[PDB]
Amino acid sequence: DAEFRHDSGYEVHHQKLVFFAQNVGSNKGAIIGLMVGGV
Amino acid sequence: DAEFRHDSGYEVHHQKLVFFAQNVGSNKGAIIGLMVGGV
Amino acid sequence: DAEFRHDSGYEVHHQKLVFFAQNVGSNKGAIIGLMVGGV
Amino acid sequence: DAEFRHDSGYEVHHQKLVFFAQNVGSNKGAIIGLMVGGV
Amino acid sequence: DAEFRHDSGYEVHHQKLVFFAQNVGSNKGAIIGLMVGGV
Repeated sequence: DAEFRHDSGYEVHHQKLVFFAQNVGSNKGAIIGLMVGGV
Repeated sequence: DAEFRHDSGYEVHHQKLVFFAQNVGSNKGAIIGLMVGGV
Repeated sequence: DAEFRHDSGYEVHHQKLVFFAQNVGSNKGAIIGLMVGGV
Repeated sequence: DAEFRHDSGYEVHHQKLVFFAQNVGSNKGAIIGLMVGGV
Repeated sequence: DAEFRHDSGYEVHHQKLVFFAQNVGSNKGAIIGLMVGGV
């Protein structure tokens, strides 16, 4: 399996008035935001 | 399997007034936002 | 498996008025935001 | 498995008015933000 | 497994008005922010 074999693009411009934010370049796994119950 | 074998494009412009945000370039797995019940 | 075999791009521009933020380049695992219940 | 085999890019520009922030280059494991319940 | 085999990039520019911050280059393990309950 091959992915992004050459140049790519991604960006977010002029963000404001945020409460919860999560920025990740690469994530080889799991991402969790707001959790209440126990694991 | 081959994907994005050459140049690509992606972006978000002029974001404002957000509560919950999650930005990821590449995610080889799972993504979770708002969760209440336990895993 | 091969990924991002060449140049790439990612960025966030002009962020303001944030409460909770999490920025990661590479994450080979799990990411947690707001958690209340015990693990 | 091969990832980011060549140049890459990532950045955050002009951040202000933050309460909780977490910046990581590489994270081969887990990341926790706000936790209340015991582990 | 191979990652970041060549040049890379990451930075945060002009940060201000922060309460809790955590900056890490590489983290081969776990990261904790605000914790209340005992481990």
